Amino acid sequence: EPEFQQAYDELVSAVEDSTLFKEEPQYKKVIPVVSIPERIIQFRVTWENDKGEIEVNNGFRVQYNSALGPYKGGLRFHPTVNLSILKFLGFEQIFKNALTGLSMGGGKGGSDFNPKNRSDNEIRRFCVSFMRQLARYIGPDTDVPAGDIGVGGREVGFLFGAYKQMRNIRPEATGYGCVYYVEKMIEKATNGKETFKGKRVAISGSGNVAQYAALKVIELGGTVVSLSDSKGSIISKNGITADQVYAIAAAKLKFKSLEEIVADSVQLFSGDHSVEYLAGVRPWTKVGQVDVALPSATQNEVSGEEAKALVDAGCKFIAEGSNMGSTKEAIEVFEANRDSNGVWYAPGKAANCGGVAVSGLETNEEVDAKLKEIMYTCFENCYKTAQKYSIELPSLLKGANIAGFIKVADAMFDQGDVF
Amino acid sequence: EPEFQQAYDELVSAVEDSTLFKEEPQYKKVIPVVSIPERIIQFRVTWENDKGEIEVNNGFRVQYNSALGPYKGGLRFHPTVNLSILKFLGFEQIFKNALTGLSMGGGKGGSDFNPKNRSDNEIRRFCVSFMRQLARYIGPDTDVPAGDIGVGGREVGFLFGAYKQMRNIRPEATGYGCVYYVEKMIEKATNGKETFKGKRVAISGSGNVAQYAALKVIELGGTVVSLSDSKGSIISKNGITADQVYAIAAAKLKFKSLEEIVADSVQLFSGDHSVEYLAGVRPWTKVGQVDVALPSATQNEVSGEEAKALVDAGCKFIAEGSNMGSTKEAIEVFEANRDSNGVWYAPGKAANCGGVAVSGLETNEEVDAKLKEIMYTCFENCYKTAQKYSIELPSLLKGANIAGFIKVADAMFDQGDVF
Amino acid sequence: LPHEPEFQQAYDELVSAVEDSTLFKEEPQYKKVIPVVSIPERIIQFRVTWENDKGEIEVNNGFRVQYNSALGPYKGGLRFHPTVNLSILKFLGFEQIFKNALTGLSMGGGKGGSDFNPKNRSDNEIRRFCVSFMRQLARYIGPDTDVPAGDIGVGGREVGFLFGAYKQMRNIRPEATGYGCVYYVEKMIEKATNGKETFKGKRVAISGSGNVAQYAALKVIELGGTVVSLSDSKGSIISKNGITADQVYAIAAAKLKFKSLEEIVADSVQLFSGDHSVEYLAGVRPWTKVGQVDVALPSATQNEVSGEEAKALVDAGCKFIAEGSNMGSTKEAIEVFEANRDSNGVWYAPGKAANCGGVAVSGLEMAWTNEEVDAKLKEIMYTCFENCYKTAQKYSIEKNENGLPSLLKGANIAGFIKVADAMFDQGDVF
Amino acid sequence: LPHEPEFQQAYDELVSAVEDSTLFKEEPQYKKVIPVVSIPERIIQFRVTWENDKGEIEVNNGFRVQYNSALGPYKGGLRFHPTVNLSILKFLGFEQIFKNALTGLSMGGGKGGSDFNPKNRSDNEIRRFCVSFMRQLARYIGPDTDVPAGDIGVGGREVGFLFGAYKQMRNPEATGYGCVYYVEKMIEKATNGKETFKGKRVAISGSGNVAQYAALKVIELGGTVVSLSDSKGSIISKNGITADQVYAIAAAKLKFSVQLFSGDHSVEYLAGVRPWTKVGQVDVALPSATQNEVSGEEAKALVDAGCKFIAEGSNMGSTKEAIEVFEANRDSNGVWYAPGKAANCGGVAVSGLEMAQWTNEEVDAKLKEIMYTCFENCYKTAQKYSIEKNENGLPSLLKGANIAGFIKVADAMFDQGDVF
Repeated sequence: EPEFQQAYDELVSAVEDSTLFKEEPQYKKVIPVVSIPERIIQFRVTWENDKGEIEVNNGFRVQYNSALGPYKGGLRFHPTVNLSILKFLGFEQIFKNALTGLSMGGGKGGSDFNPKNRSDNEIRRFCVSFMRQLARYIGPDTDVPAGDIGVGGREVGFLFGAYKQMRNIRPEATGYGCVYYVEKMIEKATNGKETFKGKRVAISGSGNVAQYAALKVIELGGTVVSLSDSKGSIISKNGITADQVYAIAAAKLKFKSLEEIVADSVQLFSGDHSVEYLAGVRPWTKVGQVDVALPSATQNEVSGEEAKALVDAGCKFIAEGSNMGSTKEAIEVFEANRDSNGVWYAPGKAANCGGVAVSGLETNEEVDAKLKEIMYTCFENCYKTAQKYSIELPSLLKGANIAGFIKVADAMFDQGDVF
Repeated sequence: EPEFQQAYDELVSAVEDSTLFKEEPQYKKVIPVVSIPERIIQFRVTWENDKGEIEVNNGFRVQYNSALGPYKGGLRFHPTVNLSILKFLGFEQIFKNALTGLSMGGGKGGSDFNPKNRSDNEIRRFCVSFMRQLARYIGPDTDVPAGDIGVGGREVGFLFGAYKQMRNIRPEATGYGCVYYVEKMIEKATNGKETFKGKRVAISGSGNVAQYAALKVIELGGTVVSLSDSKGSIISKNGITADQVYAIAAAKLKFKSLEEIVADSVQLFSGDHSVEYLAGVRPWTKVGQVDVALPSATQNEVSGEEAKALVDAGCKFIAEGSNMGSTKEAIEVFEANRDSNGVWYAPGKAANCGGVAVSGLETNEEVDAKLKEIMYTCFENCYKTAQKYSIELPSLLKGANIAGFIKVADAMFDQGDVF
Repeated sequence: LPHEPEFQQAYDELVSAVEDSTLFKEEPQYKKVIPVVSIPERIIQFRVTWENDKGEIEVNNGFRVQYNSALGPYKGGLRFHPTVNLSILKFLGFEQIFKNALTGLSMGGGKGGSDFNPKNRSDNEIRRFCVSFMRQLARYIGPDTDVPAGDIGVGGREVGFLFGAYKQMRNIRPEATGYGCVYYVEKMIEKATNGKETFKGKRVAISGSGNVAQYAALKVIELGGTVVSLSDSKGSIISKNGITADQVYAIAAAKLKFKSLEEIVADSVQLFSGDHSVEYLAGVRPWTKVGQVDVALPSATQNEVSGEEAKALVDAGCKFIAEGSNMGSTKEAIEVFEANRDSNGVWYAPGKAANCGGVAVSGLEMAWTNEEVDAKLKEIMYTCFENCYKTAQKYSIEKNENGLPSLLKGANIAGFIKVADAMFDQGDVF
Repeated sequence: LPHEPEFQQAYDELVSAVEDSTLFKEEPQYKKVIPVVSIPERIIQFRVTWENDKGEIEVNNGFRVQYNSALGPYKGGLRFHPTVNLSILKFLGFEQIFKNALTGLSMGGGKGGSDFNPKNRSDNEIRRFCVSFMRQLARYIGPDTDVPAGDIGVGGREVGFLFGAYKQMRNPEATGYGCVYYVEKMIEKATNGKETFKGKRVAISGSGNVAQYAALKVIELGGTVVSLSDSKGSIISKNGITADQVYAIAAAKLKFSVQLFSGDHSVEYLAGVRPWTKVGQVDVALPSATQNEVSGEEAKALVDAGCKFIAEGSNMGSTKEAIEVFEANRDSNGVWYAPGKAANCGGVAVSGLEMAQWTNEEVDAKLKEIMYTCFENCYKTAQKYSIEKNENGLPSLLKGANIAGFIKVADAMFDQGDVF
């Protein structure tokens, strides 16, 4: 289970490389307990396609930790889904929810069911079968699933219908929250002198996180210099416009390559705001001078090589929109140059918690303001916690890890789950 | 999951290399359905040792297939236990129970909890915690666990106490049944002329299966020429006596090496019935002329090399006491020389089903007779089924595999679990 | 099919109202819903055995029709009345689906009760029956599953007994409906006359004398109309100056004792003979016996306006009709009213839109002062009227038919569309 | 009260049979039971939504009538047939109460099913409906609560699908043989042992399970099966129908043969006609097709044809006028009528003994014993409470069976405080 093991190693090494276990050695007891999920449920999901042929998939619910509240997490319908990936995701979710400051436990679930190029009837039949097999283990006071990759309004509606028969404002949250967190990062690191205004921001990925992160970077006066997808990156020098982002969203809903989308809308991507697409390359090295980096595509998408490239490019802020976007080497690079070059790295579990925070809160202005405040409180928590337990700018990695760990561990001790 | 995958490959290739899918192609639908377990439950088991320190283990219940009846299977408390091994064991258990002719589904569970060198209080605390975490998913009409490696009368008593507070004749079965199956094998292959009388029988392992298999070989007039354990084998030429077997049982209850047991009881193992111990070697090559081979230790303990050695040694009957004791190459060797050299191989899922059959039936004479008849019916089933679907002595491997598959698949079709 | 005439009438009304529009042309997927929604999700009959004060065993039937849960938990009353059977409760729950839909509240459709006759029953017998009935029903209700409320035969006392039994086992209303109906007709008049006219100075013919009719008449008075009639199972009463509030309260107090209108005009000679005298016509409905009349509010029972009486009302100058009772107008009456809509400006509104005030206030009960609740009911009925109007216009087959739009088709289609969208989202229809 | 004609016929038959007796005089407490037991303890209607092979949505009604549990858990079949509604299932469950009572087994009364039509449906469609129906019904059944079994439209395949759905969620000759055994004891009593089924002309209607195995048992005992029928026509023979013809008819009716039906064993098919008038002189009549398949005219025709024994294989096979005819000629011409609730209880009795679970011989012997005990019970009970009290004649088996079942159910209901 390499992805989970990488996340576990990041959190553990961030906690041990601190005064936490020296100041309170009781926290030493928590590591082997919390890291083992409270419950995992695999189940066969048998359904019927439109051809009347039998289809079989695996469904999972990883209820990892409930110390802070009921298990909370998404459902992912995607062929890449297995116990290992969902273990990694739920493990991250524990501390992500901890850092949102809400009473939300950690969990994650889903299925290797592939809804792409599937009729609405086939999706409905799978949803019915999956919810019939899963409803035994969820509820509002037990386990709250939400939508994720492959589970949208349609899937949620069908799932809800099955659940009901049996028992007889999200899209921008993550990206906006990430950008608000980096807003507070810049504000703190420069004593209020600098903001996102006039900051070159290199973003990877083209999904929900990256899209709305770029939109908020634009709104705050930054210049979005890059996006990417599974096949290549796109780079601009004037900054990507909001109209280009909306077009990319509409086209990615059709599952179209960035190559094909800049081909199909030449006028929007070729005028004053033209963009260059390089296939098979990550944007980090291909953007020159850049101030902020927001990897918002997948895990391990920033190598140590690319981290050094970003540092040499004048990058002073990096925050993960995606889950565990930076490799171990990239994080080592960023942290090594923290006190010397002022390059500040923030892990995903703190930056991208906006989505799950908004889900926990579930008008547009009220929700946006509460998410803003939640991300600001999360940043202050990471900062002060890193300062309080600093062995030697404070490390936001260690800050976030220790903060989430401490909240979860205090809960677990109070409830006698660790002793 | 290599062990499960090996078992799956054995069953699948045995079924495809037959007229089954040609005579009834509907059975083609079952393979991808049955092989995915109906439900798997992982759960943290938190308990307290005598030192007041917190211990954590993983507990599993693999409810693989319930088409023939409620899930039925053992609980194994041993550090080697994980989802993969229990998947392999429950997958085998499906068809093993199918071949017992009883209405028993397939399942297997347990924990990596190591009860060795553990106080009765620590075992009790773990049992309480494990049953509290597992009772949610078992019952007499849902899932019946029984005892296995690491779960004995004491563990069962503690588990039962926890279950009761919450809801407010086995040892010889497997070996005796295996030997009865080989009795019918010899009787059929020689038109009643030959029995176990005067047959040199090479047995591996020294646990429950091997012990009682050797005792029944003795009782029927055979000569037990070998036993083994994790460190070495022991070989005799006059045949191992019942007293030596009882001594080895008493000593293995103390977790003592065969080396150390033949050291500690020189008089019993050095007189007329002396035995030679060779460390780090399997007995198959070191016994000379041998008629019957009963691997009763672990999976993949007979290589193709050792299979050819057995065939060259005049071995005409091989039957697995252990689960999947023969490697793919060994089975290929045995089956290749079946029609030419008359060497007959029987897979574990048919030979060692005696234990689970007796558990399904749950005086000594009545139980022994019913187990005898169940194994005889199992042999007749394997034989006639192999004959009915022979592409070209009939193959008992293909016989047993196709018989179990057909019973399970007919159940699954009747219940609409496959279509 | 079993003989379910009232349910079938309601079903035919809704179906024909939906088909006679561009709805199935604009979105043909809605074609699938009719045969699905019309079959109740669940019906529970159960024997209710209880004991009278003489120690003798009494037996009744109890029913719960949980019809549709697409918009929310089943919501509806419990009716303890000897006329109650599966057929009537099917009709009522079917109406309840769309009635709740038009309140704009997240309330499913349901209705239940028993043929138990609480008339001439001691409090102890009522308590014993409530205990037995609730012990037999509680397995199938809950705050997140099915919310029963009070209706005919189920009042504060019955609700108290039922709740006590439920609690042991599982371990303002009266004016809402009539006031809401009259508010709906207020918006009808206001819209049909471009704000020039209200209920002020309107002759309004009401049938029935129960809670619905009583408070409808009271609200007609308050707004300046003249209530020219009331009625009951035995006869009608007609006045020329309008029935007074004191007369309505007297009829309410006496109807609590199950007194005929003849009996009550005999018992209170002084109150019913002065300037505000009234003539009692036995065995007759008031529609033909009130002369020229502007508004008609049948608020007694189903099928209480015949086609003859509908034409009589039209000839009497009736320009507004809205059902206080469930399905008060016969199919022939509705045909008459709708035929005179575009020509004579005769506007008919079905019960499922007009009488939803009670269940709307009950839904707000699930979620205050008398004034606040009255305002919220006022708002709900106004939104219900606007919805019927705008929806009828949106799906009018007669293109830009600049006359009056059909409120029948409006209400039916609005409730249907909300329910069907819910059922599609949840996979109850596909 | 709703229009429930079949239920009302069954209720009226039982009530009038009980009142025309000394029962309410000797023990007037039973007067209290009639209005209680006749009201079902519970009825559950539910929508059953499923999907046909074209992917289109189909909707049906499913019912479970748990009528009376005084003697034990609700027991009865599931019927999948378009004619199925609340009224028919009320009628069937009401009959089932006393039918189970007369088996002497601790079995309550219940019946369920759906208007689902399995006729032109693929196994996939039948599976989808069975899954949907069982998902909607399982909440209200159980081994200690309510045990459904097979009936019209519910066979091995449907039962397999239903059981599979239930397992995922909660994690043949009996009737006809029993009917023939009952008529065996009828003849044995009416002729003081001199006559049996040997050499009796026996006219059977229907061609389903009941009629088929009734004809086979008549053959085994030496009788001559002179007719069969179905919803579309009748078949008549004069030499007697052979067992092979019955097996052929069974195989073909499971699928919904000139040589077998043209030799010595030739048969005449009369379309659109019931066999009662078209068999000439006949001794025993076994209506085994559907309810109300013997009109008063056909009953009088049977009596004039010398029929002295009539027993219902189907549920309530005789119309009220036919029963009046049979009972009127009882004391004079020795015409003996036995209602279905006593004769056709063999199926549910064997189902209850399988609930208790045997070889074919053991089950056949216990079914024989149960039917013999049922006949003796009807006889003795009719005699004990006979208002007539004329040993110059035969006692009413109708009143016998009705009063016996009523008494057992009512005593159970009294003991448990369900009546007082």
